[PDB]
Amino acid sequence: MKKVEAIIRPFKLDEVKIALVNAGIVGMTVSEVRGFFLQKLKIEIVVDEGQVDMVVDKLVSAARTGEIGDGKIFISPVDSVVRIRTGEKDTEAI
Amino acid sequence: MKKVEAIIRPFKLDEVKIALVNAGIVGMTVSEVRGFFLQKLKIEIVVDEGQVDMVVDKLVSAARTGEIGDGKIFISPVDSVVRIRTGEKDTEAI
Amino acid sequence: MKKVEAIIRPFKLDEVKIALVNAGIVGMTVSEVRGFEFLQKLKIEIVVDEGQVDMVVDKLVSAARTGEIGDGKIFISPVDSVVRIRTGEKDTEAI
Ligand SMILES: [Ca+2]
Ligand SMILES: [Ca+2]
Repeated sequence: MKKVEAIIRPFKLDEVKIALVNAGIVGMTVSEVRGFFLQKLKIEIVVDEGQVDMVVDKLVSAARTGEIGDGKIFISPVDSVVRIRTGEKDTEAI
Repeated sequence: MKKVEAIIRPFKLDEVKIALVNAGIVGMTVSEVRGFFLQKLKIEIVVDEGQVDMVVDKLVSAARTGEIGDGKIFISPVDSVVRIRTGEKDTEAI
Repeated sequence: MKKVEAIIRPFKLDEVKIALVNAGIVGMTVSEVRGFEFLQKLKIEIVVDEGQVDMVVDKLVSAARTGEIGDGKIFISPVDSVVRIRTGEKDTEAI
């Protein structure tokens, strides 16, 4: 599992959401941030190793405009994910 | 050392806070996020490996309602925690 | 490549921004958070190279500290890669 954090332009949320849905990603977290100011949107998703490259490419395509200030995507390790409702703990290790 | 971040229903803040305090956890960071939507709160804490299971369990018990949309908890590696007031840096191998 | 997350007193933003600028740090994301009772804080996120971490943390602490309880925390974690959205360039850093 990897955490994918995309800092995008606010108006790119919808096409990014569509790109994620069509990519099989269920669930994402969004928050407002200031990118140094310019208002930006932080999107957080945690996906399996196999779909990381695919998601990033979909995210880049959807969030891209071509001009300066398009943002960045950060990829970081996540050991486990726990579903609160059931207490189900999923751990992925190399 | 692990970063434990929980995305919970906003009305679960107080009970999660209580659970965390009773569990010996001192200090948490709370941010407002939108979970795709519904308003959610992101709770961040950092703890030693030997506390993770216990902390996650208290977190699940406190944040759950049994209804779909209870949220999730992500466990990830943290290299260091620095206390700004004292400048003390606490580092652990990942 | 490390993620540096600093939770600081809101009024320390400008000092921290200045510290990071003359430290060669370009780009940071800032958000409002509550540090627990509740106290308004600012979350500053930056991703720097391994060789910059120690220096950046030192500058951050010097900038954000007051000496009073509640000055905040800085969490340092691993980042596998950084992808520039515009060009699609994936940057990885290792040793
Ligand atoms: Ca749009
Ligand atoms: Ca409650």
